[PDB]
Amino acid sequence: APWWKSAVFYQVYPRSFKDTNGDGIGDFKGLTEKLDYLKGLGIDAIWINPHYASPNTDNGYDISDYREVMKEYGTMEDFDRLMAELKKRGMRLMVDVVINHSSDQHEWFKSSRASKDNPYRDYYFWRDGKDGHEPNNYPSFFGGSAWEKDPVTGQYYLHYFGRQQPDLNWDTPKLREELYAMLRFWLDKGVSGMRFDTVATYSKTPGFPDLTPEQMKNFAEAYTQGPNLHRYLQEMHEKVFDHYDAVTAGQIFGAPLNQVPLFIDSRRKELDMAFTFDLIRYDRALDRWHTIPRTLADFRQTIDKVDAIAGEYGWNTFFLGNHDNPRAVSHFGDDRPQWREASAKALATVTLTQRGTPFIFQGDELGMTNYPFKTLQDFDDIEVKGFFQDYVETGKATAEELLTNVALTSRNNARTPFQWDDSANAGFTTGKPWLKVNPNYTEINAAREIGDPKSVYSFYRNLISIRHETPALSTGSYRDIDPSNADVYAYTRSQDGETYLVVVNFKAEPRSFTLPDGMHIAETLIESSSPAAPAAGAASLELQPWQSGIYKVK
Ligand SMILES: [Ca+2]
Repeated sequence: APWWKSAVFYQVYPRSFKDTNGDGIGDFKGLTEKLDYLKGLGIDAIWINPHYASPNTDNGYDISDYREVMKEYGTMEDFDRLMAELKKRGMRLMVDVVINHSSDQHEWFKSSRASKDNPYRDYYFWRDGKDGHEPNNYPSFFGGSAWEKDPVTGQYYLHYFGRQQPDLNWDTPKLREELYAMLRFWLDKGVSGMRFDTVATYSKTPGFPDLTPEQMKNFAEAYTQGPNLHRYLQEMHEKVFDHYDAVTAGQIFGAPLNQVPLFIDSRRKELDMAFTFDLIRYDRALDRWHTIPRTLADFRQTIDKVDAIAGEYGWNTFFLGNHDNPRAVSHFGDDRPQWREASAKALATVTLTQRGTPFIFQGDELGMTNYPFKTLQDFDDIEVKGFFQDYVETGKATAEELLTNVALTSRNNARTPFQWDDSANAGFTTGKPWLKVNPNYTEINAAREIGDPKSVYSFYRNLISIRHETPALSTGSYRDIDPSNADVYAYTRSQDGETYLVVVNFKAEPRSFTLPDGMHIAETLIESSSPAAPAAGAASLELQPWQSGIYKVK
């Protein structure tokens, strides 16, 4: 097993992690000076969100130069220092790779758009409109049509995401070669990993025919069905990742779960592991903003299916939070004062005992919660603006209805400044933060929790150590004890004759758990919200509200 199967990752959204110069935006020197903190927590590797030159219409995901560092984060020297300081700590760096699209301010697009006949025309998708409208009926994730007309040439360009995020043309060999050289630029600097943003949408459908009514309903899935997708991913592995020791992780958004093995089966020489969307969006509607009621049964059944697509040769990541989703404890736990800490601990136990490489999203180790928006403009984000364009301006929904749902689902919930201490703006900045800090920072902050052995932080820290010292908890088999149970999440992890039992009550009421026949408790490794460990030999557990536990069984 390669190092990454037993690693615990931490995701840093540098823009909201640590500001060191008072401009209100997190930067590299902030991250670097917090490495001791991350090492102390027990982190093996960090994935950072995009760190490249960008106009920031999508906070890093609209890249205007792949070979320069974003001005807000620092200089190339700062990046070099970050890597050096990670390596001194024995820690690895995974960077975000955004090559489905570039900023419209990238010099390639500026050149491409300039005329119909120039050497950069085919680095993007340019097409005549049809019948006085767009080339076809493709919608954008960020509002309106995915085609944007350019008065310079009178043709439309393709953008699945923002209008200022034109899609790169993977059908053009010279463009593919540019991407590979660019990736070598960073890999030559020693980065240890790459995460590929929307890796499944690289291939476009020949001829751009209209989406059928059915496909229009789930266009996200349709955009992942490009017929040259795996050809391209395989070429990239051959031309790039074969020549380095870096680990690769694809964000496979939109793709049906049964296709995931095509990305991660090691024999296929594409990616090493998968970020899948099934679990994190298990309670999201197809419109991507409405919530849908779900139970623990739905939660655990999704995990089981996702675990199954890995098989002997594939590998999954596991995460309950990221920069594109609401806060873990609010989303999956219960963020009310009486249950925030208890449920946050419970989800920690889950995260660090799943099969796959766990990714901890910044702030979740403190039990940070969703933000208490009012209306606009606490919601300033290109995605929400698109929801407004598609659903409110069109009369399909009111602003209150949109805001009611996006209060619960907006990715802005996960982008509020990390809560370091109880000083002004939670010690995140000495100025005014680009996004308001959650007022609960006075209670939920790192300085308070690091000194408290009962804290969510301390629990995550203890779990990370337990996972590090217990091979079965990383690479062991996974078996769900009862996929139909909507109250208590219970499963085993097993390897080399050693079996561990994980038991997590998802209700705020007492519950019981009968171990499967033949199985008894041998040792209790850890528990949360439990006044006392079970007796050695127990065939049953009595669970306090939101109790979690890890036990070795006999
Ligand atoms: Ca700054």
